[PDB]
Amino acid sequence: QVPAHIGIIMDGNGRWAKKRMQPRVFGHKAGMEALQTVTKAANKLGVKVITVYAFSTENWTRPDQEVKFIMNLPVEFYDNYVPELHANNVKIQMIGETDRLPKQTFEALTKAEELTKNNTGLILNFALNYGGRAEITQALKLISQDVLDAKINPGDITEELIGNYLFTQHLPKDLRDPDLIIRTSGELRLSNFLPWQGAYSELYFTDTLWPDFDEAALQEAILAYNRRH
Amino acid sequence: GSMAVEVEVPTQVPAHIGIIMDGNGRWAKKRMQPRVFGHKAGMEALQTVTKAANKLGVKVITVYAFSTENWTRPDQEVKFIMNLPVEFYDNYVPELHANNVKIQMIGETDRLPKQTFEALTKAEELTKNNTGLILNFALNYGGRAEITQALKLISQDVLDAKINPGDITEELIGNYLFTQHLPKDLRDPDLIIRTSGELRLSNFLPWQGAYSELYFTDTLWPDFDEAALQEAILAYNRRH
Ligand SMILES: Cc1onc(-c2ccccc2Cl)c1C(=O)Nc1ccc(C(C)C)cc1
Ligand SMILES: Cc1onc(-c2ccccc2Cl)c1C(=O)Nc1ccc(C(C)C)cc1
Repeated sequence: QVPAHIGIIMDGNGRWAKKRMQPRVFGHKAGMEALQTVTKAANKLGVKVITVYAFSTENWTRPDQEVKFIMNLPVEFYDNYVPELHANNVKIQMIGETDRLPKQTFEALTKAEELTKNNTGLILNFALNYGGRAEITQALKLISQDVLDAKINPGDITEELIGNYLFTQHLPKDLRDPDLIIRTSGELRLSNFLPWQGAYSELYFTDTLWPDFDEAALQEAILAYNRRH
Repeated sequence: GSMAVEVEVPTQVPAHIGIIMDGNGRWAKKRMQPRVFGHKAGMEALQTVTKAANKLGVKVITVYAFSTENWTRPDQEVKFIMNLPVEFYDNYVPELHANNVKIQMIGETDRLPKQTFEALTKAEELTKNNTGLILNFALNYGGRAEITQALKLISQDVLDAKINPGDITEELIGNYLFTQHLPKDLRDPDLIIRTSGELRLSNFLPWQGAYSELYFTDTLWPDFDEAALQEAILAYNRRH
């Protein structure tokens, strides 16, 4: 009675900070608290995957001081969240052009992956330096190279093959596509998040800002989802 | 205690609108009519919306007329749907042409019945010089299948040394999608409307619609009129 894979666009961190007379960066720290709550609660509820839109390709255009702060969050606050998620049997993974992340950020995410790699509970999947069209492009580029290198023929080119070349290929086969996509902070649009995988997803929009998105809010999103069927 | 006064307010009209025309069958069944009666009523709604959007300054309307999954519906229902542009051509096309509307289609349109394809081709050829709104029918269309065929064509061009794999970019992919014949700055919908209360993605323009505004209404497609389109444009204006 729960969606197996939930995609989340965690909007409203800056707006939340602003409403509280705090610098925008504080909102992103508060967003980590909300994700911790949602990840733990979704794991208890039976959700298999959460893919979060943690950092888009367009987020690099934000002020340098803001990007640096955001990139430092898994580095500085690793001990505050990761051991607890691991104790909760949560598996941490990432998708995106993650090689372009600062050395320390990549190291912090890799350390968290390696720690939780044997965990059998919910997969918390971070979309980092991620863009949907860029993901499809790199898949379509690789398939072309494989075709040119005779590893596959052009008759092998199918929707199923494309799915195996997307960043989501490492998720179990039946769990690659989100059943539900949640978007907070009232924006009614996808912003290049999982365009291929989310082509049939149910969509849930809330005016609730991401740092305020808790267990009760996730239970509402799940309740609405089950009412769609 | 209030007074009715008109105000001059600047509103941005979306250049390209995508529409998933859901609720034809629900509309007909509600009126104790067979589902097929609803699809005929859907033609009336599209005529109203197309003419009104053309006057409003909308450049493109891409409608989800027939998906790849719609072939699974009962044979007599599919046959009736396929016959609509064949039998009712004179009822809509000359009027759209008189309104300077350009008719186009996207999808695996070679798989359409001979008569259907002929009726759509006749409408394309008639309106090909028209400079107003482009009414673009997505027929035998699936988003993932569209992306797949674009790769099938791209890999073959790499193999034939027409392009190298380093030429593979987002811009190139856009030139291989079914929407390639729309002017380059108009290929992507600015707004996607979905009627009949479903809040879901249905494999409609996944690449092109990646940044679109989304508008959902409980209004059934045959009941979607000018006032309803104006509300959707109104909603689009109040976004980020
Ligand atoms: C909540 C939460 O639970 N665990 C993490 C985590 C995951 C991997 C490494 C370190 C941490 Cl703190 C985590 C979290 O919010 N991580 C996070 C925070 C910010 C970013 C930036 C790089 C966009 C990336 C990951
Ligand atoms: C409104 C409207 O205005 N003109 C058409 C039209 C467009 C092309 C050919 C013939 C017609 Cl009647 C039209 C319309 O509803 N066309 C239509 C209706 C149904 C179908 C089926 C095959 C899905 C395909 C096209």
